[PDB]
Amino acid sequence: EDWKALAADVRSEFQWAWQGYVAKAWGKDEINPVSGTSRSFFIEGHDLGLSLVEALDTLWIMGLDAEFQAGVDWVKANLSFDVDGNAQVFETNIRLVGGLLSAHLASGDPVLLAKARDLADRLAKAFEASPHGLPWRYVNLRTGAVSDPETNLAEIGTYLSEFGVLSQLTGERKYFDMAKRAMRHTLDRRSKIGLMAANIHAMTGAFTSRNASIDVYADSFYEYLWDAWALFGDEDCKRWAVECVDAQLAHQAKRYDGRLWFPMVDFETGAVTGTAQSELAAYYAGLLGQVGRKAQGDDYLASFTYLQATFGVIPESIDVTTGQPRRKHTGLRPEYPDACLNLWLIDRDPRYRRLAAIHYREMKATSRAAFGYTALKDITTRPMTQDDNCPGYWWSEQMKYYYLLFSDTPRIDYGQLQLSTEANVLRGFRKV
Ligand SMILES: O=C1NC[C@H](CO)[C@@H](O)[C@@H]1O
Ligand SMILES: O=C1NC[C@H](CO)[C@@H](O)[C@@H]1O
Ligand SMILES: [Ca+2]
Ligand SMILES: [Ca+2]
Ligand code: NA
Repeated sequence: EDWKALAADVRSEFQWAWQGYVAKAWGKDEINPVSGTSRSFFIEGHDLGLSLVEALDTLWIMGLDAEFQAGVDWVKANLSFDVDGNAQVFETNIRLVGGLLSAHLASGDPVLLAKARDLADRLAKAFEASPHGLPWRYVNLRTGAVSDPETNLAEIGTYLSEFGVLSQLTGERKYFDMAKRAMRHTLDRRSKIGLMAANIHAMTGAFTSRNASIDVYADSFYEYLWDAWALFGDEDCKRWAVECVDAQLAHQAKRYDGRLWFPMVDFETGAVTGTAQSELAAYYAGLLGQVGRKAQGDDYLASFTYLQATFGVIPESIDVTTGQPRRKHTGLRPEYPDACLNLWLIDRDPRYRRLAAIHYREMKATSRAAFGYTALKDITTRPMTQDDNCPGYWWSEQMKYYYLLFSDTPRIDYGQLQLSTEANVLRGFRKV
């Protein structure tokens, strides 16, 4: 395989998709690339240029400089967060705060930092509304009013990378501290077997379920422990990352039909409490490698490789007891090449490139639409039927992962590269 040629194809396809966004959805949150229309993501009828923001670091890394600058210039002229509407704190941080930060780090443009910080200050109100510092799920961007305290580990614990970078750049430790305090809350309440339930109440500070998970509602909490060690040298986070993964390997790792899975378990007793695994769990194969459990990470990756070989597109959810789909639609999901990149950064094994190339080519074969790339309706029909949405994360995640895996671009210091859970580059840009 000529990896450089494949990288050039990824770049060409990304530029083509960008052109569709400009033509049909300029300044809007998401393109619906089958109909050639747009939709809002955070606040209905008050778009915040989501996909444009998500795309920026990807554009820069690919050397799509005119496109990058057009997006940055749109942000500088147009993007405001003084909006009387409710935004989901978690999504707003990982997509918009993180997307502005990566664009700031690539370009050096102070305005992008000013806007990231303005947004983080609006989100901070959600943390301040809890006596525990656990953020409420929604906040009014203008007024600070909060709603829905019945939250989860991912939505209380996927801030430290973006907030910590804000603290580094601004000099104000308050961001780092607020994010770390929320994670410490649940870690301090681990069971005797070292697990946390995934569901937590922001006001009582108590768990609201008994289910420990590595999967949706928890996932990126575990990443951000490791990532805070990597980015900030935080010794507590290093310890916690390893402890949490050790507990998961002891109590959640189970084999079904010869394949490794991590079903949900009772956080105190370790009894299996669910049989589903989502596609989104594939991130964990990469995290396992990062924390020094690479053999287990490769074993887990292999479970998803099997799903890809069997089903073409990895099912959005599977039953681990049968290895078959629980849902037929998809979200055009990036977690398989996420894992491939993260494991490849350890040893540079070309196997990961081969696996990611399958994934990219399958994306082209299934999700291509008139004006971009779309999520799927039914992976079981041939052809697979399509829905009509390009999720914002596509612009930050899988095209970037493919390009990083194939390009060996001089724009990134691969030894220093750090990616958020939304693939925002938070370290490793090499000035041109
Ligand atoms: O981002 C995704 N959907 C939202 C979940 C948190 O509620 C999160 O865990 C998942 O990765
Ligand atoms: O961590 C998150 N999970 C869900 C999305 C990707 O599927 C994206 O928002 C991010 O990766
Ligand atoms: Ca992620
Ligand atoms: Ca990660
Ligand atoms: Na991005």
